[PDB]
This record gives sequence, C-alpha cells and structure tokens, in this order.
Amino acid sequence: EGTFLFTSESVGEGHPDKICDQISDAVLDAHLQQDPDAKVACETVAKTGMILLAGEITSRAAVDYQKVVREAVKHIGYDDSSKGFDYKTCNVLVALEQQSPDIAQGVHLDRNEEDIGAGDQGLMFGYATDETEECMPLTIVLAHKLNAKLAELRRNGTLPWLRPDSKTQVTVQYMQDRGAVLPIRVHTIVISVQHDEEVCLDEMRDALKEKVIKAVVPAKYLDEDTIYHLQPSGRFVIGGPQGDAGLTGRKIIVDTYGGWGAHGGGAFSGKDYTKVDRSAAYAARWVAKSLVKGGLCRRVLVQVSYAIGVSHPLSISIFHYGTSQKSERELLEIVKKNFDLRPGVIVRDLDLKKPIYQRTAAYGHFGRDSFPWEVPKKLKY
Amino acid sequence: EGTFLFTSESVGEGHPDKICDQISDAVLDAHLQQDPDAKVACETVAKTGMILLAGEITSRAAVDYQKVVREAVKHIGYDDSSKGFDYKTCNVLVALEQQSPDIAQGVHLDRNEEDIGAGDQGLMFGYATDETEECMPLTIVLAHKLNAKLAELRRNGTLPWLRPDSKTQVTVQYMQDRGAVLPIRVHTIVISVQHDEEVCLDEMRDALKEKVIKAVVPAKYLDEDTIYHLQPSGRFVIGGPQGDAGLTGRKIIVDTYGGWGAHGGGAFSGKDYTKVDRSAAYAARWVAKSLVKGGLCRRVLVQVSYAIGVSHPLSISIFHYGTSQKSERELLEIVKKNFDLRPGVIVRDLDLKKPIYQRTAAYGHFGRDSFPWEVPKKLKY
Amino acid sequence: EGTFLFTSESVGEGHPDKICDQISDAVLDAHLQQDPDAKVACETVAKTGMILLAGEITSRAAVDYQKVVREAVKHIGYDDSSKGFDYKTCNVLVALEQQSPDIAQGVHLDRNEEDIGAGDQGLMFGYATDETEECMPLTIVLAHKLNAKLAELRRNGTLPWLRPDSKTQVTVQYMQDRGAVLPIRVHTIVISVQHDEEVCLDEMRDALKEKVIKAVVPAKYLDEDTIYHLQPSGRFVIGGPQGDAGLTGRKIIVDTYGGWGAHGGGAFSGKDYTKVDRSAAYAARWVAKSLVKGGLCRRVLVQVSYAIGVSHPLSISIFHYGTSQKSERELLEIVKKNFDLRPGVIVRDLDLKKPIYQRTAAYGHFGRDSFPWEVPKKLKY
Amino acid sequence: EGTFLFTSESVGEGHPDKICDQISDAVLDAHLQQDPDAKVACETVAKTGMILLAGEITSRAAVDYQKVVREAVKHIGYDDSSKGFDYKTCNVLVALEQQSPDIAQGVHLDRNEEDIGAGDQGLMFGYATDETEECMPLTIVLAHKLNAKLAELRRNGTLPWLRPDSKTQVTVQYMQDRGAVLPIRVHTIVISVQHDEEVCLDEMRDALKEKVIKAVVPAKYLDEDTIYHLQPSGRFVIGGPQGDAGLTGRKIIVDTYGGWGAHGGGAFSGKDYTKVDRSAAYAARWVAKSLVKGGLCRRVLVQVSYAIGVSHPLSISIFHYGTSQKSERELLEIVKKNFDLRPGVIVRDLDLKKPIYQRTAAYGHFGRDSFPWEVPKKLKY
Ligand SMILES: C[S@@+](CC[C@H](N)C(=O)[O-])C[C@H]1O[C@@H](n2cnc3c(N)ncnc32)[C@H](O)[C@@H]1O
Ligand SMILES: C[S@@+](CC[C@H](N)C(=O)[O-])C[C@H]1O[C@@H](n2cnc3c(N)ncnc32)[C@H](O)[C@@H]1O
Ligand SMILES: C[S@@+](CC[C@H](N)C(=O)[O-])C[C@H]1O[C@@H](n2cnc3c(N)ncnc32)[C@H](O)[C@@H]1O
Ligand SMILES: C[S@@+](CC[C@H](N)C(=O)[O-])C[C@H]1O[C@@H](n2cnc3c(N)ncnc32)[C@H](O)[C@@H]1O
Ligand SMILES: [K+]
Ligand SMILES: [K+]
Ligand SMILES: [K+]
Ligand SMILES: [K+]
Ligand SMILES: [K+]
Ligand SMILES: [K+]
Ligand SMILES: [K+]
Ligand SMILES: [K+]
Ligand SMILES: [Mg+2]
Ligand SMILES: [Mg+2]
Ligand SMILES: [Mg+2]
Ligand SMILES: [Mg+2]
Ligand SMILES: [Mg+2]
Ligand SMILES: [Mg+2]
Ligand SMILES: [Mg+2]
Ligand SMILES: [Mg+2]
Repeated sequence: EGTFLFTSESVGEGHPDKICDQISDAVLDAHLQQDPDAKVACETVAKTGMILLAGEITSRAAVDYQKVVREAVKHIGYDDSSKGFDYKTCNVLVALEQQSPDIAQGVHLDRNEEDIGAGDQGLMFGYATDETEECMPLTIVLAHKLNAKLAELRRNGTLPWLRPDSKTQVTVQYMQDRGAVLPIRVHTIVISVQHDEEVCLDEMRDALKEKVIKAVVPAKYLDEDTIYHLQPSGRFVIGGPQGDAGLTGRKIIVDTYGGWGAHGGGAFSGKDYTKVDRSAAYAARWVAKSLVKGGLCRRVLVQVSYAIGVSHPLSISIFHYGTSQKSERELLEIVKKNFDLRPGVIVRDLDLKKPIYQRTAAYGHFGRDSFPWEVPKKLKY
Repeated sequence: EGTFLFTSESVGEGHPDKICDQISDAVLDAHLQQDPDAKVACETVAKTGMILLAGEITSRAAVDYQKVVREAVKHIGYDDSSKGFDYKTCNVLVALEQQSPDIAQGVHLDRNEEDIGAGDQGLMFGYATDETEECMPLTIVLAHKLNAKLAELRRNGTLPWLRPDSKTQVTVQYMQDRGAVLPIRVHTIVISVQHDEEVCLDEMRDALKEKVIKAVVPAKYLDEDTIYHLQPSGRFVIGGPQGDAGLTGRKIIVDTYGGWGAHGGGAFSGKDYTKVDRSAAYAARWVAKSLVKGGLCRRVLVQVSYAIGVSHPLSISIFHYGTSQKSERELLEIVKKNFDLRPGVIVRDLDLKKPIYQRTAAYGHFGRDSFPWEVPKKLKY
Repeated sequence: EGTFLFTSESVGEGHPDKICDQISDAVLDAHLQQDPDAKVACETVAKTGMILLAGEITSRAAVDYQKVVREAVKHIGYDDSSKGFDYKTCNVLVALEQQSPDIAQGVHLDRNEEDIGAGDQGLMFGYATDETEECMPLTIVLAHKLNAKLAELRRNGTLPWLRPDSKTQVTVQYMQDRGAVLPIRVHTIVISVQHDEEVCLDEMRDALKEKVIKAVVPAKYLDEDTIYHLQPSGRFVIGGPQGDAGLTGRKIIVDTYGGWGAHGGGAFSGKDYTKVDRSAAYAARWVAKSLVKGGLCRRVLVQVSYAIGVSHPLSISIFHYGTSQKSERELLEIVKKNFDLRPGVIVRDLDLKKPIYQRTAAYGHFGRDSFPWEVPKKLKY
Repeated sequence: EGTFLFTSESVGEGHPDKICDQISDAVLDAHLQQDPDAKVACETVAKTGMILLAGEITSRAAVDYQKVVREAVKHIGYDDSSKGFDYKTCNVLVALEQQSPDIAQGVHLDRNEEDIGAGDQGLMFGYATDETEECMPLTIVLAHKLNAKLAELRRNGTLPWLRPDSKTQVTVQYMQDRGAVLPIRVHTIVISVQHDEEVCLDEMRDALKEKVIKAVVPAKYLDEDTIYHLQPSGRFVIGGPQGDAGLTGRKIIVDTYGGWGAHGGGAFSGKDYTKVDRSAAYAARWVAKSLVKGGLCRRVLVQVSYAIGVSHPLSISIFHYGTSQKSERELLEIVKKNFDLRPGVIVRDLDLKKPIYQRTAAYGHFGRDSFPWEVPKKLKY
C-alpha cells in the first residue's frame, strides 16, 4: 500500500544519439578553447559511415572539424569497420554557416554582457530529490552507472566482446513519504549492448548479471522477484549509427531527470551559454539543488521561461511537492532574492565559457563531478 | 495566495524542427499508403537549401522521396528563394537503409501480430487535465492556436508579410483546487514570426496584438497587467532552415503537454506503430483521457515502459494528483482490466497503420480532431 | 632517326575515379536489367567514407542503390577499414531526380525509336591502329595489362600487401612508317600502387619488376636503357577515396586511346544509349576498327558530332594519316554507305540496352572481349 | 577536293560542369590569396540546390567556403529560385580533408622548390595552330565567343529571357595546306540556352541568329548552305544543376583545343601548380605557341609526361604536322635547350602562385588575355 513503480533509462557513449551529443559538444569546446565568446549552435547527425555537422557558428576560432569529429569518435571506441563504424575512415560532412545576423542583432549585438538577451524563447525546468546524496532520482542514477560499467569493462578488456552502443533501463518500486519518495527495491532491469559476432547469448546474459548488475546495484535492492531483461532482442551485432540514425538532442530525458520532474523541450549539446535551453536549465538545477541541500525542501521542481532578446526570465515557478514548511510563494521569494537568472549573469556564476561541455554529454548533465550547477548556493532569508 | 505561473510554447509549420517532423511523417504516410506493415524510422535534417533523410525503412512500397519531400515543403509554404527556402529548388539527399536484421529478428520476425515485441526499450507518459474540454493544458492550447492563426492569416493573404516560421509562448496564472488546476489570466505572451523585408516593426506588433492575439485569446484572460513580447528580437527576415537547423524529434514537448505531465524522451514522427515511443505514448494519452472523461480523475499522469522484443509493458504507473476518490492502486487495477498495452493490440485499437501521421506533426499530437487516442474508452469497474 | 616517344597511362579498379565509373555503370546495369529503356545519367563522387550518387534517372526499375553501390565496392576489394574504405560501413548518399521533362520532350518523347534525337550535343572520336591485333595503341594496352596484373596478384594472394588503388604509365619508343606507327622498345614504366603498412619499399620494387612488369611486358621491349619508376613516391599506404577524391568521367583518356587519336570530352559511365557521348563514341570506334580490319587503312581517326534532339550526325570526318590508297573523301563515302550513326540505330547494331556496362568501366572500353563495337563490320564498296 | 569538316563545342558560365570548375578555382584563388604555397585539390559537385566540395587542401589560409562558393554562383548569375538555382539559399556542403601525408612526403616535403616532384604521374599536351592570331582552332574560338555573347546580352538586359546555362557547337569546313589548316566556311552552328517560361521559340531563334550569331561570326563564313540548330530541343526552361548534375573536370576539351591536338586526361580546375595536369599543360601550350609565333612551325602538338615525385618530365615529344623545315628531332632539341619543364621552374616562369585561376575556368584556358603561357618565349637556336 502506498507504493508505485517508476522507470528511467540511460544510454552509453556509443549510442548513436549520444555520439551526436558528444560530437556537438566537442565542437563547442574546440571553439571555446580559442574564443570564449563563440556563438555555437552545432547539430550532428550520424548514420552508417557518416557524421554531418549542420548549424550556425560565429567565432574567431579556427577549428579543424575533421580532426575534432574523428577524435570524439575515437574516444567513444568506434575504431574499426568490424564494429560498424571507424573514426579513421568515416565521412565527415560540414554544413555550418554563420549565426543569423537577425538573431545576433536581437540577442547580443552592442549589449552589455550582463544584459544580453536570451538567445531564444523557451521554458526550462530544474529538479532535485533528496533520495540520493547527489539529489538525483535513483532510477536514472542506476541506469547511468550500468552504462558506465559496460564502458569500463569494455575498455579494460575483461569483456572484449562489448561494443560502445548500449542502453539500460531501471524500474524501481518506491514508497512516498509526505511528498518525498523512498526507493524500496529494483523491480526490473533491461540491458541491451552491441556485441561481437562470436559471443553467445548465455555468455552475455551471465556476464551482464554477474559483472555488470551485481557490480553496480546494491544487493539489498535485488530479490527473487526482480525481473531481468538481458539482451532481450537476442542478437545485437549491428549497432552504432549503422543500426540506428543518431541526432543531437534526442536524449534530453536521459540528459536530465529520467522522467521525473519535467522538461521544457530544449536540447543541451552544441550550444553556447546564450542559448538558455542549456544555461537556464543548468541554473534551474542549481536552484533546485540549493533548495534541497539548504534544507528548505526534500524534493522540488523549478520552471523558468524566456523570450528571445529579453534578459530577465518571463516567469519563475516553484513546486515543492508538499516537502517544505514554507509555501511555494515563500520559496519563490527566496529564489528571487538569491538568484539572478539573466543569461549574462548565469554565465559568470556557472563559468559557462569554460570548454567542459563534452564531459557533460554522456551519463547525464546532473548529479556528478561537482560542476558549478551541482555546488549549492548558500541561501540568505 | 495559492496561485502560480506556468509557461508553454508552440511552433509553426515552418519552424525548421517542425518541417522535419512533417517530412518524416509524410514519408511514413507514403509508405503506409502502399504497405500497412512498413517498418519506418525516418529522421529528417533541414538546413539552408537541404533536406536530408537518414534512417531505416523496410517496406514493400515504392516511394519517390524527391516528390514526397518537396510536396511537404510546398504545403508548409516555402516556395520561393525570397522566403529563404523553396521546395522546387532545394537539395533532397537520401541516406535510408533497411531496418537492421538484428532488430527485425528480435522484434517482429515470425511473431503473431498481437505478440510482436516492442520495437525498442523506453518509457512514455500520458496526461490529461479537465481544465479544457479537450483535456489539455490551456497554456499549450493557446500557444498552438496562436501559431495556427498566423498560418491562417498568411494563407488567406490578409497579412502577406508573414512567412511560415513562427514561435509562440504563453504564461498563464493558475489557481489550484484539490490537485486540479484552474486558469485565471494570461500573464505573458511571446510571438516571433518570420517576415518580409518591407514591413516595419510597429505594423507587425499592432497586427500581432489585434489580429492574432485578440482573435485567439478570450478577452477575459487579458488585462492591464498582461505582458506582450511581440517580435521581441526586432527583426526576423532570415528564417526557416536558413536561420536555424532543424531535426526530427526536437519539439517533443510542443508535441505533447507543454511542460505539464512528464515525458519519456522519445520522438513521434517518422516511426511506425512498432516503435512504442509513438504508439504507447498515444495509448497512454488515451488511458489518461479515458480516466478524466470517465469521471475517475480531474487530472492524471500515466507512465508505461517497455523492453525491446517484449510485448507487455514492464511497468505501468498512475498518478492522480489527489483528484480522485479512488487510490492510485485502484486506478491502476482499472487500467489493467480495461487496456491491453501490447503494441500489437494498440495498433488495432488506435488504427495505427492508417496514413494519418502527417496531420499529427504540427499543432500537437493531442487534444484535437478526434483521433482514436482522443476518443475515450468506456471503462468497466 | 625517325623515332619518337609516346606515353599513355592506366589506372586500377580501386583508383577513386575508376571506382566512380564502375559504380555509375553498376547503377546503369541495375536499371537496364529491369527496364531496357531506362534513361540514366548517374554521376558518382567518392571521398573518405562516402559514395554520393547525383544525377537524373527516369526508369520503371526499382533499384536498391545501397545494395548496388556496396556490391560494386566489394567487387573492387575495399572491404576493411585497414584498406581505407569498406563497402560494409561506408556512407551511401543519393541525390537522383527524374530526367528533366524539357530534355525528354526534345529527345525521345513520342519519337519512333530509330528517329530518337541525340540526347545532347557534342563531338566524339573513334580511333584504330594496326600496331596491335586488337587495333589499340601498345602504350595503353601495356598500361592496362600492368594494372590487371596487380589486381590478379592481389586477388590470388601472392602479393597480399597490394591494395586496389593503382596507376601505371608506359612510354614507348616508336618508328613511323608511311603514317603508321611501329613500336620499338619500352623507354619508361611507372607503377604506383597502394600497399599495407608492413611491406618495405625494396620488397615492393623487386616484386613490381619481377612479378608484374616481366610477367606482362615482352622481354624484347625491355633493355639496359629502360627506366623504371616503381613506387616513385616512396610510400602509398593511404589510398582509394581517402587519399584522393574520385568522380565519374575523370578518366576519359584511360577509357579510350591513351592520348592517341582525339577525344570530344564526353564521359561514358553512368549513361544510357541515348547519350551519344557513349553510343556514338562506341560506334566511331566500330567504324575505325572496321576500316583497319577491312584493309582500307592502317591507322584512322573518325570524328562525329550531334545536336540535342537531332537524330543524324551533324558532321562526320575521316583522317587516315596517309595510310590508305583511298582519299579521305572516298573513305567518308564508304562510311556513309555502310553505317547509320543515328543513336536509335546504333542501339540496335551494338546491343546497347544490354546490361554489360560495368564490364567496360575498368581497363578501357576498347580493344577487349569482343564487345559489339570490337567486331568489325564487313564493308561494301 | 581536299576539304574536311571539324566540330568543336563550348559551354557557358552557368553550364553545371563549368559552375563546378569556376567554384573549384574560386576556392583555389581564395587559398592562394593568403598562402601562395597552398596545396589544393578541390573537386566540386553541383545538383539541384547543392554545391558539394570534396578533396584535399593543406593550407595556412582561413577560407570561408560558404562565402566563396556563394559569391562564385552569384557572379555566374544564379540568384533566384525562378532560374533554378540561387546562391543565397542553396546548400553548401564541405568534405575537404588535408592532403595525404604520403603524397606530401613523396612530392614536396623537404625539397628545394625547383626540385619539387611532380604531384602525380600523367601525360599532357600542348597545341598551337596559326589559323588564328591567338593560335587556337577557329571552331572552338567561335564556340566560346557565342557563349560569351549570350552572357553579354543576358547581363546587359537586352535579352532578359536568357539564363546562365548555355552550350554552343561550331562545325567549320577546312582546306589543308602542307599540314596547316585553312578555315573556309561555317557548316553548322548549334546553340542551346536556358530561358524563361514566357519567351517563345520563334522569338528565341530569331534573336539567336540575329543578335548572337551575326554579332560574332563573320558574314564571309555564313552562306546559304550553313545549317542552324537554334534551340533544337524546343524547350529549355529547366537548367543549370537542376537540369543536369555538374562536376569539376568534365569539360576538359572545352578547356583546351576543342578536339584538335590531343589530351592527356587531367583536369585543370581546383589544382595548385604542383599538380602537373595544370602546370605542365600550361607549359606545353606555352611551348607550342612559342614554336608557332617563333616561325618554326605553323601547327604543332607537344606531349610531356611525369611520374609522381620526379621533377623532370619522363618524356617530351614534338609533332609538327609537316609544317616545319626542321625535323621533329631538331625541334625537340630546341625545346630542351629553351624550356625547363620541372614544375618548380614552370611555377616561376608562368607565375602559378598568383590567384588568377577563376578567370581561366570559363571560355577556355588558352588563346586569351595574354596569360603568361600565351606570351611566347623567344627561342635561342
Ligand atoms: C532499436 S533502435 C531504434 C529503432 C530502429 N531505428 C529501427 O529501425 O527499428 C534504438 C537503439 O536500440 C539499440 N539497438 C540497435 N540494434 C539493436 C538490437 N539488435 N537489439 C537491441 N537494441 C538494439 C541501439 O542502442 C539503438 O540506437
Ligand atoms: C533563434 S533560433 C535558435 C538559435 C540559433 N540556432 C542560433 O544560431 O543562435 C530558434 C528559432 O527561433 C526562430 N528565429 C530565427 N530567427 C529569429 C529571429 N531573428 N528572431 C526571432 N526568432 C527567430 C526560428 O523559429 C528558429 O527556428
Ligand atoms: C596523387 S593523387 C592526386 C593529387 C591529390 N588529390 C593531392 O591532394 O595531392 C592521384 C592518384 O595517385 C595515387 N596516389 C594516392 N596516394 C599516392 C601516393 N602516396 N603515392 C603515389 N600515388 C598515390 C592514387 O591512385 C590517386 O587516386
Ligand atoms: C542535356 S544535358 C545531359 C543529359 C542529362 N543529364 C539527362 O538526364 O538526359 C547536358 C547539358 O545540356 C543542356 N540542357 C539541359 N536541359 C536542356 C534542354 N531542355 N535543351 C537543351 N539543352 C539542355 C545543359 O547545358 C546541360 O548541362
Ligand atoms: K528543461
Ligand atoms: K533513430
Ligand atoms: K512520453
Ligand atoms: K537548431
Ligand atoms: K570522343
Ligand atoms: K581528385
Ligand atoms: K593534356
Ligand atoms: K551530368
Ligand atoms: Mg534516437
Ligand atoms: Mg527550443
Ligand atoms: Mg531546434
Ligand atoms: Mg528512445
Ligand atoms: Mg582524378
Ligand atoms: Mg558533353
Ligand atoms: Mg557534364
Ligand atoms: Mg590524372
């Protein structure tokens, strides 16, 4: 009684959509290394043998797109035609133009940096939950860690049949507690991972349980009733872009909260700080996690929204799930007194000209590595 | 006291991402017209002068991609280089391969149709709210209608300076009422729309208020405090793919609930019914709207999830926001007794081999035109 | 005294331009297998990881371009990323539209087949020389045979370090004899061939002399003065499209007479019989070889030309180098009495709807395998 | 008696192949403006809505390919979707990598500039004929001038129905005179030119005769027997890349001697001086024209050939058609005493690092504007 299921997924570094996110952010970082004020909107598309870059960049940097793309693919692990994709020999196509001058004049031309307009309209959410120390849902934390474990065991050679393309999915049974949520047990785990031709299904399923799941998921969460769907398709030799086209910004729930919270629809990768889809979502995460680590909430959702060309957010909303003694109105007032959500101030607070974006583009943007948006702000009230 | 803001956005038919969604679904419909069992996973990318199709199709149809793409762009209204894009003269590139045989064998090969596996893993949500007759959030309903009004006034020649690329955003002030939400007033409206070189800002802003906003939004919602951001960038001559690259599946919140509810991350357009991202999200909407129209809830969120190759959902969850006398456990039991969420049963219930998908690919997939997922199921309990 | 040098080159099946010619003709043959009246103008471009098809096809055939392209690349031998290109994993992009209706109406619409117009304007030459039995210049015959020998030794595994991309060049010293030419000796041979990383230059140069040159070139032509440039660049590991972009119709002298004779500029591959660039050049070869095998000339050049939409050639010219007792005017009259050079008659005489074109697209179109244009017509005069 | 026909063609600036040549050379010039030692091998492909650049460039220049391509297309005149192509709105795709290091090390790395190796193997020809002052065949001179006249009348607005895509073809009746050739009369003229929808065939044919042919071709060459094929297809509204795919290096006979002389197969455009296809063909033209203007020959063909990595030509041959009192052996000795045909010396003599290449890429590379290869060298003997 009072229990429910919730499911989240994650994907690996070689999932084709995630390849695109990583490449887009490799391009962004390459520009930022030379020009901290680069305007970047780089979409990547991946299909058999092809990486296409399409979008808009205005920058003083000189970037060798061939080299940057190929290095990103190399890092992921696609280095031979036997794996379905090879950084050495794939096609790299570039369709990158300047930023529209109409956008530039309306957003940033001649504006004081603190008073730059949002680079687009849109809405964004931040979320935090005290169910884990890092203030993330357990479902997606576990899903990410399963993909990370696959990559680890691939790279260290202990499961050399593994390839870079993987997906995981975790269903947890929760109890609720005055609006907060309490994990009880893992109900179902899915793992699918690309593999070499020679390994059999039974060898894979045994390894996935023993060397992946048991290594990652605490035994206290696994019991006789847990359902395992390990290599449920039965065969996954074809993978990466050869198996499924990839695009930037097609894993936005994997990138964020795994179905928990909410999403405003904007993708992160390939975008500089003036694109509030990224900067304001990072800031909203920072606000949410500041409220939870500050002891004001156990769980909270923050919405913000913007108009192109306008600095200040159009709206800010706080939803605390009943997990605060303060009203949502009071929390909103605390937020407004402690945060300035103009993009030209977020950039300073969160150090958003620094070329660290490729590191964000797999395993989620939140809940790890003490990025600036993960370090709570101390609140005055 | 008790009030909050919420913001949602929509985009027009000529927004570059939406162009891609429409093209992807034009391709799907073209295949389904000849082969109801076509397996389609068609991604579209749009940039200056270019439509690229990339993905996987296994079908008995013979489809003229050149023709289908160009006709979709023609419908949208991009028919001259003065508008930034022309169906007659753009490049159409095709990188479409067969569906992976490894996927096919794991999903649908040799399986009874009712027992086809999900075409992928993933999670999906359905949502319904009694705040409007069509059981959609007012914020996004209004946002969509503003874009539809722009297209209407473009097509009828009364505002001939309009071009197809538009975005809108609506912030509503709400009151809550026992978990349900009650719209009070429109707080802020944003409209940005591509325009010809000759029309001035003041002419546009006057028209957008008088002929667009007032035509769509009830006066009772607009007052002296409402904020209007009309052509806030000041100039939007460059637009469509020339101004911003488009991709399929980059408007998934516009396609669904505008930030309300939740999203599992999967895109709809370009996918046949075996891709549960679409079919199970449609079914989840159908469940949610059935619960609200059936009088069981005022507002409800439904989660479902799947594993590739497995027919039955892995999990089902119901969240009623406190708006039912029945427990969430009781509602879940009603759902399980009344719905079969296998993809090979959803296809029959929702008629998902019918080539009506292009019609879904602008102005949201939900809350309009009495598609099968909008017709409540009568529940037995 | 009276001697001169002449040089011709050839390239192998994996030279990037020749890859394109072969793919274009694989596409043509695929169409002709289903629709003998297909209108085909298929250009191919090759670069790292990419085959692009661009051009115009109007056909009743259903052709799987992915499959046809990949099979052609497989035949050539590019089957692994270690070789720089892999048919399994490369990108195939398609930008093929219908034939222009304006062309169609002016060329073939509603016209009796014998009276179809030329598909374009242009000029074409045929050439024949009695210096070899097959009526080809010795320089290019030898150059082709050197590339064929490389491919043979690659395919049979005796030189497993060889890759498909090769070039050869042969300089012969000739004497003249009343307008005819008499080979004396080979002055210089060049061979460059892509190779694996592990083989050293000395091993390659020894093999190229002993196993390639000596196997192909009669010893009577090689002496102490012959110059050998074997792997003259010193290193050729990177090759195929990765080393150099390829295009259809960039080897038109290799395809024909090696610098001897003349050329009107039109490419052969990827074109159906209505494109007189191919059909009329084949017919001109047939005329030239008929004059030499008929005993009228020892050496002869034939020019023809056409206007788009017009059936009969605009001009015909015969140049016999002084090697006939008959005047050029008399030979022209014999040609006109014995040949009908309308494209809709050439197609019947030379069987040009038959899908044998891929076989023409390496090692020259002339002087081998008794194609119809190589079988002399018996002349009446 | 003693007369014969000869035909040559030319194409206009907007013919799709010529568009590609011009773009390739615009790219070369852009690089040379910043880096005189740029290594450039830029192929261009054009089809509906698309310019693709593919090839190899190693340069210190920073070139904005978008801008350079679009400016070249603008110059040609494709500036509106009504014309079938628009520089403002077409797709520009870039697939340009570095020059292969294996090539670089074998050709130019660490070599004294005069002693740089040829950038490839190949053969090249130069030709000159005293039949015109500029030492070019009359057939192609006239063909070029007809296309130039079309462009002139398009640009000055007197025939505003003209579009940039055109082709011409001229057949001249000649007499021979001791190996030299003497034009007598124009036998046939073809002109095809893209046109707007509204102009009728009779208006076009009248204009083409009166305003184009009569303006260009001396009346003494036109008589009652001359055949005119003016707009012979009847309709040519669709044109440019939309009507026919273009590629660099598909007009190599138009670029040179119109079927006269010979050709070694290599294309000119998009290549720096180390590519002997261009530099040695220019030098061979210079030699030929020096022999004719020096009074040694009336007509002459020069062959040269190279091996990759080797500076000096492998072979040189002179054919004087019987038009000199000196033997061909004597002429060869004069050539060898007066010319150094190493590429690293040709570059100095012919100023081949200067960014003048786009000017060569329509209307032929020879016989006009007193380029260095058109200024005879004064010979010592
Ligand atoms: C199954 S595919 C999406 C549907 C696909 N585009 C189609 O044509 O049916 C989505 C992801 O699943 C994974 N995948 C690919 N092949 C698979 C297989 N044989 N078994 C399981 N998962 C697979 C990869 O991570 C891929 O990016
Ligand atoms: C502003 S753009 C996204 C950022 C962009 N890629 C860049 O390079 O900065 C997103 C959408 O805004 C709209 N847009 C384009 N140009 C605009 C302008 N000048 N003013 C307002 N909105 C514009 C179009 O709907 C476009 O698809
Ligand atoms: C040398 S490349 C043409 C020039 C080249 N595009 C560049 O960037 O310098 C022409 C042909 O030579 C051959 N080739 C490629 N790399 C070579 C090498 N390292 N040594 C010799 N020949 C090579 C291949 O057959 C190739 O298609
Ligand atoms: C006729 S096309 C080549 C054949 C063509 N690729 C096909 O699909 O049949 C070659 C050139 O002829 C010219 N051309 C195009 N359309 C034409 C027409 N309707 N009439 C005459 N010439 C035309 C253009 O200069 C074009 O580049
Ligand atoms: K968000
Ligand atoms: K996909
Ligand atoms: K969803
Ligand atoms: K974008
Ligand atoms: K020819
Ligand atoms: K090349
Ligand atoms: K030449
Ligand atoms: K063509
Ligand atoms: Mg995806
Ligand atoms: Mg957005
Ligand atoms: Mg977008
Ligand atoms: Mg998904
Ligand atoms: Mg080439
Ligand atoms: Mg031609
Ligand atoms: Mg051509
Ligand atoms: Mg060559």
